[PDB]
Amino acid sequence: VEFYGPDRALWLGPYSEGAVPSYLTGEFPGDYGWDSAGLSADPETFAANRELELIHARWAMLGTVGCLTPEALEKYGGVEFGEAVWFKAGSQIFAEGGLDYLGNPSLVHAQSILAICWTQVVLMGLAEGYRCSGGPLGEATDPLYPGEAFDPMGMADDPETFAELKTKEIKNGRLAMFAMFGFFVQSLQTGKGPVECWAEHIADPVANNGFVYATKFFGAQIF
Amino acid sequence: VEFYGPDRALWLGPYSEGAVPSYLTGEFPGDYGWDSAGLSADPETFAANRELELIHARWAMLGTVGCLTPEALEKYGGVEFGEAVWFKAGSQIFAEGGLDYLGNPSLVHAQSILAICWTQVVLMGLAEGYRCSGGPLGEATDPLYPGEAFDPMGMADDPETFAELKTKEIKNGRLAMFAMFGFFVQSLQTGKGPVECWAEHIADPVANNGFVYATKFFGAQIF
Amino acid sequence: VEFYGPDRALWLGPYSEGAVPSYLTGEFPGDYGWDSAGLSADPETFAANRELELIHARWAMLGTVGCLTPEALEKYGGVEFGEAVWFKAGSQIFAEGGLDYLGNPSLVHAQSILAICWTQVVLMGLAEGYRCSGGPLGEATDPLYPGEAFDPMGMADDPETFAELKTKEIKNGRLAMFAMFGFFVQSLQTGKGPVECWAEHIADPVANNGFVYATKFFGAQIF
Ligand code: CHL
Ligand code: CHL
Ligand code: CHL
Ligand SMILES: CC(=C/C=C/C(C)=C/C=C/C=C(C)/C=C/C=C(\C)C=C=C1C(C)(C)C[C@H](O)C[C@@]1(C)O)/C=C/[C@@]12O[C@]1(C)C[C@@H](O)CC2(C)C
Ligand SMILES: CC1=C[C@H](O)CC(C)(C)[C@H]1/C=C/C(C)=C/C=C/C(C)=C/C=C/C=C(C)/C=C/C=C(\CO)C(=O)CC1=C(C)C[C@@H](O)CC1(C)C
Ligand SMILES: CC1=C[C@H](O)CC(C)(C)[C@H]1/C=C/C(C)=C/C=C/C(C)=C/C=C/C=C(C)/C=C/C=C(\CO)C(=O)CC1=C(C)C[C@@H](O)CC1(C)C
Ligand SMILES: CC1=C[C@H](O)CC(C)(C)[C@H]1/C=C/C(C)=C/C=C/C(C)=C/C=C/C=C(C)/C=C/C=C(\CO)C(=O)CC1=C(C)C[C@@H](O)CC1(C)C
Ligand SMILES: CC1=C[C@H](O)CC(C)(C)[C@H]1/C=C/C(C)=C/C=C/C(C)=C/C=C/C=C(C)/C=C/C=C(\CO)C(=O)CC1=C(C)C[C@@H](O)CC1(C)C
Ligand SMILES: CC1=C[C@H](O)CC(C)(C)[C@H]1/C=C/C(C)=C/C=C/C(C)=C/C=C/C=C(C)/C=C/C=C(\CO)C(=O)CC1=C(C)C[C@@H](O)CC1(C)C
Ligand SMILES: CC1=C[C@H](O)CC(C)(C)[C@H]1/C=C/C(C)=C/C=C/C(C)=C/C=C/C=C(C)/C=C/C=C(\CO)C(=O)CC1=C(C)C[C@@H](O)CC1(C)C
Repeated sequence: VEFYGPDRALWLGPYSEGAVPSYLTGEFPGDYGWDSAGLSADPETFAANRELELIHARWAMLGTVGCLTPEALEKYGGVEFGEAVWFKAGSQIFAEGGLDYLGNPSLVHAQSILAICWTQVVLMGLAEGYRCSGGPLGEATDPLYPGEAFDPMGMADDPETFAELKTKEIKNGRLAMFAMFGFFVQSLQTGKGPVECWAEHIADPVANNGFVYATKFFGAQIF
Repeated sequence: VEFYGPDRALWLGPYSEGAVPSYLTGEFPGDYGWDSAGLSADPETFAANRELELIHARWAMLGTVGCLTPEALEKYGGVEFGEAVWFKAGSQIFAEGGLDYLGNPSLVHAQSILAICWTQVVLMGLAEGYRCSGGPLGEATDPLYPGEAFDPMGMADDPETFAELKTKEIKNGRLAMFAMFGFFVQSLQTGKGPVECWAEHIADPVANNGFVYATKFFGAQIF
Repeated sequence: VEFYGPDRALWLGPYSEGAVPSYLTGEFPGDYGWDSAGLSADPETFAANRELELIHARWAMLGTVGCLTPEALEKYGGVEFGEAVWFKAGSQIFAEGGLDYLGNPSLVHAQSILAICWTQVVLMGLAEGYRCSGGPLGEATDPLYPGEAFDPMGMADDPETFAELKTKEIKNGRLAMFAMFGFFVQSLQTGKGPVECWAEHIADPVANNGFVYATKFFGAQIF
């Protein structure tokens, strides 16, 4: 009634009349009528874009927590990681002693980047092949909402709550994608992790805003 | 007869027979039949691309004058700006004494970048909402040519002259967009403003061409 | 039977059922059913994309040989080029003595970058105009397979062998495009030519892999 149908919520709010393409009829989750570039005029291209958006969104929602958790644990929990900041976490594998999980030498204790890379290649290749075509966990009936084995708690057994939860999922996913783009740009510009940036903004908001580093083009002092 | 219809002017000149997509029938302004990438084969995507092109073009036409005027005034008019070149003009707000207009400390005299940014956010948000949906100045009857309040002098009251003026507008806009891409690349490469670059090419054209800085990839001396 | 039709080869192999768009019916060469982004849903956009892919592929097939040949000749043949590595070959024109072909001062012996650039502009403009619309060498009956003057040996006179050779061409071209992207990224990251990189990987594969330079973002040590 508010996120589906003709009377739904739109991206420009009260100024959305005429900013909504005719092919965005509020049928799919997250339909705020924002296709100003006309990249989803074709229904098949629209479906491909929806799948890409939802997959990017779920990956970004995992990534926000994965980038905040080690740095937050180091700053406020006392855990001594090798590199808590997310953009330096990969370089842990080259450090002496390897990549210890939670800073504990008896956990994971990875030492070879090649083994990690190729194990991930194999596992993720199988996983994405199953995503596209089905596998051990079931058949890919829906490209985005397979359910069954991926809804063990049965939170989507009811169609209206299913639609509401799809709206919530796509909205939190778009927020997390926005936050991950923010993480990328903040790492490029400030050179410090998101937790450090947040702790600095709340300390002196006026003097520690984003325009302090505005003279750099994504970290490059060109001028 | 020359910029509309089947006998119009095409992008490859005499070698255009067979390089013109069938959906570019010379109906809309600036139709030189250049869609080699097939990005406007969908009519709705074509309309979205036309709107994007015209808005980008009008912004670039404003930008050409906006980037040339302060630097030209400083170089040949004697006006003492804080930062005349366009790519350093933003940094004036961080300088001591703020951002004075025309170098006069009694004009504008901006001192806070947050105030500028958020005032612009509010004003431009309202302005673009009006562009999409209409507002105080009228109704968005046409996404690109609203007329009425935006044609006060009535220069588009004649359909033939209206089409000719639309062709002139789109051509000057494409030229301005090309020039602004040039401004961006020249700022990245040479590191000096467009007026300085122009004054240098006209001094020693052979020795001060664009290949002097060809060893830098958009300013970065990678190799 | 294996690269055309319904029983052809697919991009995800055994996990391709449901990963193939309905509009990729295995009619055109190189149809592995990989359009996950839905950029070729429109048939006209599909044709434009096929033309772009084949042209990029032929250019990359030329480019791989053109980038490997001078460096390989310098390393294993003894030819003394001014700059054997492909990403520095352009800067030979600025060196003292100009650009000598094969290092011989009696071959080409180019001295002006402007003459090279503008001669190439004229010649390539005429050549691409002919490609689009036909010219001295024939008429552009097909955008990608004109034949006639461009098949002098008559290797495409049999439709079955013609289809097989089209598949071979598109596959070798896609491999060459992949390799040219590899050349770009390796030049950005390592800073040395592809032949040097290959000679280093085969010397100490474990210690001279691609993760040694993983801390740099396309050559920039941002962190
Ligand atoms: C009534 C006014 C209203 C306005 C003006 C907007 C406007 C917007 N909404 Mg929106 N909304 C509004 C009401 C509402 N919205 C929403 C729900 C949503 C959603 C869910 C989303 C939006 C999004 C957007 C944005 C999409 C367009 C865009 O990206 O422009 C921005 C383009 C610009 C050019 C602005 C730049 C201005 C700024 C000063 C730039 C400064 C640049 C740097 C200083 C220098 C540049 C650096 C260079 C060198 C690289 C836009 C800001 C989307 C979004 O947030 O995407 C980002 C989005 O997902 N809205 C609701 C609830 C129903 C509203 C209720 O009233
Ligand atoms: C008869 C020959 C004729 C030819 C060959 C062209 C060709 C062109 N016209 Mg055109 N026109 C011609 C006659 C006419 N035109 C027009 C009206 C127009 C218009 C309005 C427009 C064109 C545009 C174009 C360009 C579009 C394609 C392109 O972008 O290629 C360029 C692609 C290349 C790969 C060329 C690069 C060659 C160069 C040597 C590159 C060197 C690279 C660097 C040195 C190194 C690379 C750096 C790396 C590291 C990043 C192209 C140059 C469009 C344009 O200007 O866009 C740019 C455009 O808007 N034409 C008219 C009037 C009716 C003609 C009349 O006869
Ligand atoms: C059975 C398993 C099987 C799997 C899983 C694949 C999977 C793939 N095939 Mg494929 N194939 C498979 C069987 C077969 N293929 C083919 C014939 C082909 C062809 C002709 C082609 C493919 C291509 C592809 C790739 C296209 C999707 C992609 O780009 O993902 C990759 C996306 C990722 C996100 C993977 C990244 C993982 C990696 C660990 C990333 C590491 C990141 C860095 C370390 C850090 C990031 C840097 C940052 C900072 C920028 C993909 C790897 C295409 C290709 O090669 O494109 C590249 C292609 O042209 N296949 C045949 C013959 C019929 C098969 C037979 O069984
Ligand atoms: C990528 C590439 C492109 C070459 C393009 C050429 C040659 C274009 C010619 C382009 C040629 C062009 C346009 C010719 C045009 C000729 C004309 C119009 C002839 C004619 C006439 C007229 C005048 C009487 C007029 C009448 O009305 C019609 C006609 C027909 O009678 C080359 C790559 C390499 O050369 C390097 C750089 C280095 C090497 O080591 C390796 C290789 C690979 C060889
Ligand atoms: C709508 C619309 C309409 C118009 O008409 C046209 C239009 C404007 C174009 C269009 C709009 C479209 C828009 C806005 C596009 C925006 C896209 C964005 C921002 C996408 C963002 C994606 C971000 C992702 C996936 C992040 C993943 C992170 C990971 C991986 O999971 C890790 O963190 C993994 C990780 C972790 C967890 C710990 C670290 O230490 C190490 C690493 C590996 C980094
Ligand atoms: C209306 C409404 C009603 C509902 O009831 C609820 C609701 C929906 C919530 C609500 C809606 C809310 C709406 C629409 C509000 C819109 C907000 C907007 C547009 C604000 C945007 C602000 C823009 C900013 C600060 C950009 C600053 C750039 C910096 C600083 O860091 C750079 O340095 C730039 C820079 C430079 C110079 C160098 C580059 O290399 C890197 C970068 C970072 C890009
Ligand atoms: C046709 C076609 C067919 C094929 O099939 C596929 C295809 C090839 C893709 C396709 C072709 C498409 C092509 C060629 C694309 C080209 C796009 C280009 C160059 C767009 C350029 C746009 C540039 C703009 C808006 C400039 C704005 C500047 C401003 C803002 O107004 C200021 O200056 C503002 C300003 C001023 C005034 C003072 C300064 O101090 C500070 C700042 C803030 C910078
Ligand atoms: C026919 C006709 C008839 C009508 O009656 C009237 C008409 C329509 C007018 C007329 C039509 C006219 C036509 C078609 C002409 C076409 C003109 C063309 C294609 C000219 C192109 C010239 C290309 C140039 C100079 C590029 C140089 C690159 C540099 C130098 O600066 C870099 O350093 C490269 C570089 C490097 C190496 C590092 C990167 O990081 C940055 C960059 C800058 C990219
Ligand atoms: C399929 C698909 C489905 C999804 O749904 C969406 C999707 C994922 C997007 C989509 C996938 C598409 C993909 C993977 C895109 C990839 C594109 C790539 C890698 C294109 C690469 C092209 C590279 C080229 C032309 C190289 C030419 C080199 C030259 C010039 O000939 C020289 O070397 C010239 C040269 C030589 C020879 C000597 C040197 O000294 C000097 C220079 C001038 C450099
Ligand atoms: C199944 C099958 C059956 C048929 O019968 C035959 C068949 C078809 C052949 C066969 C099919 C084969 C298949 C599917 C295999 C698939 C293989 C894959 C996915 C390989 C992936 C490996 C990924 C790698 C190494 C990435 C490493 C990144 C580096 C290292 O250099 C960076 O430093 C990353 C980096 C960083 C950190 C900074 C950036 O600035 C620059 C870069 C380089 C991006």
